[PDB]
Parts: sequence; structure tokens; C-alpha cells
Amino acid sequence: MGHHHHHHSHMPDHGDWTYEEQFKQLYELDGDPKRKEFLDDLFSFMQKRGTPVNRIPIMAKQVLDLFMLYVLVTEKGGLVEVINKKLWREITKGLNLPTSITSAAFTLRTQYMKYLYPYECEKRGLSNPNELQAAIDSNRREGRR
Repeated sequence: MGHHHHHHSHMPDHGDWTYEEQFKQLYELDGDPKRKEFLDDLFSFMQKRGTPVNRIPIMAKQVLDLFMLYVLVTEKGGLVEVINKKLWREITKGLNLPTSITSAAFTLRTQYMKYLYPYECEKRGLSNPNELQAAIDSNRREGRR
């Protein structure tokens, strides 16, 4: 498995390639009706409020499965809840990601917040942007004395 020595960068992941392809891999993940519906409805929704998908973040050379990420986080109670539980270890493992990665919990927490958030608050009302900041700051204080 290997311990997290030093992240910074590696050989180009599949998300640093500038090509005019609509990220079809997300749809080709499952091939299920719910899969394409959520993804497309999401992209339109986030675009309307001025925050669409430019390029998708990569983890361990695989795509950050937006659909799967949203599923695991929402069933735990939403972004802020997951932050308050610090239980991101479950979120990574749910995407077949190695919890050994240095800032995995923080990286997912960032990318999710950017792309996957207005949907949980609008459709469900799970987390508010206000409680969110308090959650994050509480996570920040966990580092030094």
C-alpha cells in the first residue's frame, strides 16, 4: 500500500488533458437511468447559478466519481455533517480510494463543496453555507497546538 510520503504531483492524471470531449466516463460508470439523469440535471442546475463543470478532479489516477461521491456524502447527512464527523475515510473507501493519501479528506471536501453542494441544500436542505464555515474552521484547528 505505501505510506503518504510526499504528494505534490506525479505523472499526468486523466484530468490534466485538454480535449473537447464531454466527460462521458461519468455516464459510462453505471449505464443506469439514475446515473445519466442525476449527472445531466446536476450540470444544468449548477450552470444556471454560475458554477458549472470545467474539468473533473482526479484521485489515484481514476476520476472523482461525482455521482458516487454525492451518494456516500448525502447518506451520511451532507457535506457539513461529514466534515463534523471527520469520517471522510468512509467516503474515500466508498470510491475505492486509498485512505493512505495525505490530504484526501481535505481535497474531496474542497472539490465536493465546489461542484456537489447547491444540489443537497436545494433538493434536501442538508447543509447551510453558514454552518459549513464553522465546520471547516473546526477542522483547521486540528493540526497544531
